[PDB]
Amino acid sequence: PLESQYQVGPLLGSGGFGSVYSGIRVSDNLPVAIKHVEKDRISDWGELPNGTRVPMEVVLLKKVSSGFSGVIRLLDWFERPDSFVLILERPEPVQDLFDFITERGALQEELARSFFWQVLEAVRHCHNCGVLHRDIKDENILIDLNRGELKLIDFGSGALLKDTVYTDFDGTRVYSPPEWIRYHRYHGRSAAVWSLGILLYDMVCGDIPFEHDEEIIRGQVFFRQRVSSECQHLIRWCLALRPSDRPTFEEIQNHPWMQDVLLPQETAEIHLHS
Ligand SMILES: Cn1c(=O)c(O)c(O)c2ccccc21
Repeated sequence: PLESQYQVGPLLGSGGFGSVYSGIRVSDNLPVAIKHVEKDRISDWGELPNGTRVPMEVVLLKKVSSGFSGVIRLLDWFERPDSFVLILERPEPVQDLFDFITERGALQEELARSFFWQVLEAVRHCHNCGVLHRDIKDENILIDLNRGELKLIDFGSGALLKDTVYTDFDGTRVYSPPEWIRYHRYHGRSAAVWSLGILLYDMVCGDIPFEHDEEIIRGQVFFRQRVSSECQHLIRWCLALRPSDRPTFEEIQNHPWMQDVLLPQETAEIHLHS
């Protein structure tokens, strides 16, 4: 155990999520991501069924880890004197949705539909497992470019799902809902749907709709790209000012714009050139 089990490669990125490196499990040459998180920079702590003091990120990841490939799986984790090291799966080749949109711009609706549908399935899986991500955005979505499969990452701002009000938040502000901005209160599912509305707009317009607090509170959506009326309708519904006016996940997935989704492999062959 320690660092005999893994060969460390290049740094893939760093930020509020820690420092993540490309790695390879020496036992079976499996591709992995090695994420280092400093103890001093961890705000939310939790406890495992076992009964050990670990970052909430570890608790949440264990709760959502299974055969379903829509969420990044935690393979192992280690504790060091001043940090925790998380071993995560790593698709190859891969590119996060932020970099993909930077390079290609606004996505064709068929592509956005496949991606958005897959994000919805991943978020539903998290909720079904009692986990709320709280930071859904393009930077936290990985694209497996050969299989056309999307994967949700970075649960470091997440929490256990509950039906009572949340009065804390440390996700991305520009994806946070008007009720958080004005009252510092939100409920899990409706806040998630709001961030999904921001994400959908982002996919079809190539940029997020709001930058300032005042724009979030006003909730007026202007489309800068040609976007179908059905897509605009869904976006505006997800971005309803009153949380109760937002659609449930079932309503989103039964929306006319969401019908006849491509399968991930069809998506890669047509749009990622597999
Ligand atoms: C699992 N994972 C992360 O948690 C992360 O924050 C990354 O930046 C990342 C990048 C590439 C591949 C996997 C990755």
